[PDB]
Formats: sequence, structure tokens, C-alpha cells
Amino acid sequence: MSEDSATVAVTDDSFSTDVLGSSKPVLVDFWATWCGPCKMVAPVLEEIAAEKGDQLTVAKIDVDANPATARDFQVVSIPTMILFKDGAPVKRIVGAKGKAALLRELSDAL
Repeated sequence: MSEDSATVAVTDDSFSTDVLGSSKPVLVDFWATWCGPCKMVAPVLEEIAAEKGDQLTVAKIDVDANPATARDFQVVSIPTMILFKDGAPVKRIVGAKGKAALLRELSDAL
């Protein structure tokens, strides 16, 4: 038994430099450290991260660093997922739902 290791979180300041800097396809998911529905989408991100983890790298952001986003509309949980290909936007989904939803990301992106 063993799991994958193609998941690494990036920094807000060193986000573009990494994503845009990496010609390869990179996926990022926005969420709040104090997010409510953590379990509902707990395993999802896991299976989804390993699903297309080999094809591309999956990472997550920390609302704590960028509160201006959530604070904008007084949001406590921002369960969103955005895909980045060639240092540019390719996909963008919002809504902490079943893995079936996020899965579409790989279906459309790949």
C-alpha cells in the first residue's frame, strides 16, 4: 500500500512565479483555512489530486494570506478550484460538491 506524492502547496507571493514560471500544466484550488465543509470535500481533493496528479500538479491556496478575497463578500468558506495551463487560465469551477464535479476538470482539461 502506498500513496502519491505529486501535491505541493505554493505561496501567494510566489504563485505566479511558480505557476506561470512552470510551462507544464498546474492546478490550484482556493479554500479557507477555517472552511466549514472540510469533510464533504476532504477525500475529494485527495482522490482528485492523485487522479490527475501524474498529468499535472495539484496545489491549494491559503485564504489566510489573501483575506481580501473572502472578506470582499464576507465569505468564510471559498471552496473553488481553478486550472492553469501554460501559465494561463484554462478552467475555473466553484462549488464544494462531490468528486464527480471536480472530476470534470480533468475530463475537460484533458
